[PDB]
Amino acid sequence: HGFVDNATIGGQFYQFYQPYQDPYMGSPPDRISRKIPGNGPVEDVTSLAIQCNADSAPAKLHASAAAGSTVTLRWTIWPDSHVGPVITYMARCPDTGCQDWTPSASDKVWFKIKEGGREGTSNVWAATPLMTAPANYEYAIPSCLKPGYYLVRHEIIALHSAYSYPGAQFYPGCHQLQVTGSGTKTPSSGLVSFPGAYKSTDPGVTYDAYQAATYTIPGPAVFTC
Ligand SMILES: *[C@@H]1O[C@H](CO)[C@@H](O[C@@H]2O[C@H](CO)[C@@H](O)[C@H](O)[C@H]2NC(C)=O)[C@H](O)[C@H]1NC(C)=O
Ligand SMILES: [O-][O-]
Ligand SMILES: [Cu+2]
Repeated sequence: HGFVDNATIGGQFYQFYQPYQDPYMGSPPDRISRKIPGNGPVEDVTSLAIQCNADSAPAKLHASAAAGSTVTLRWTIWPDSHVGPVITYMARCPDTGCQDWTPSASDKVWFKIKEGGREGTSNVWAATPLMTAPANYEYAIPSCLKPGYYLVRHEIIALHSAYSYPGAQFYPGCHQLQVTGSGTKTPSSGLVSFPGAYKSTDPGVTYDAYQAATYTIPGPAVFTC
C-alpha cells in the first residue's frame, strides 16, 4: 500500500496527485500526475486500471525535462512484506499533449525504460530500498527520445500474495512529461498495451516469493538507445 508522493523532474519539485487531500477540496489542484483512488492495489491484469490505476484521468500539467536527465520519485512508506519488482514505462502522447489523452486498452504504445526484480534467489528485491526511508527511486529519461509529450507509468508489483492469481498486487501510477533536447528517436519495438502486457499466467505474475527461486520480470524488453 502506497503511491508516489512527489518527484524531482527537470530539477524541479512536484507534488503528485494526493488521493487523501485533493478530492475534498472545492477545486482540486492542477497536477502533473494522474488521479488514483488511494494507496490500494490493482489485482486485475485485464483491467484498464492496470495502466494508470483505477478510475484514473488525464492530468492538467506536464513537467519539462531534458532527454537523458534523471528523475527522482519518492514513495510513501513501503511495507516490508511487499517484496517485488519495480518497473517504469513511457509512452508518447499526441503532440497536442497528454492532458486529454489516454491510451486505449489495445494501444501498443508503452515502452519499458527501467526494471528491477529479485536479486538471485534471496529476499532482496527492487522494492526493498523503498522499505527504508527516504523511499526514493530514480530513472533516466532515455537520451535519444524525440522531444514531445510523454506519459510515464511507474509501478511496484508486490508478490507476497501471488502464489495464485488473482494475487499479485500492482501499484501503478502515471505522470506527464514534456521531454526536450536533441533526441531523434521514437520507440517502435518492444511496445505493449496496458492491459495486454501482462498475463495472469506469466511466471512473474503467478509466483511463489517464498521459495528459493529466481524471478522473471514481466513485460517487454527494456528500450535502449
Ligand atoms: C516527498 O515525499 C516523500 C515520501 O512520502 C516525503 O518523505 C517523509 O518526509 C519526512 C520529512 O522530510 C521524512 O522525515 C520522512 O522520512 C519521509 N518519508 C518517506 C517515506 O520517505 C517528503 O517529505 C516529501 N517532500 C516534500 C517536499 O513534501
Ligand atoms: O494493507 O497493507
Ligand atoms: Cu499493501
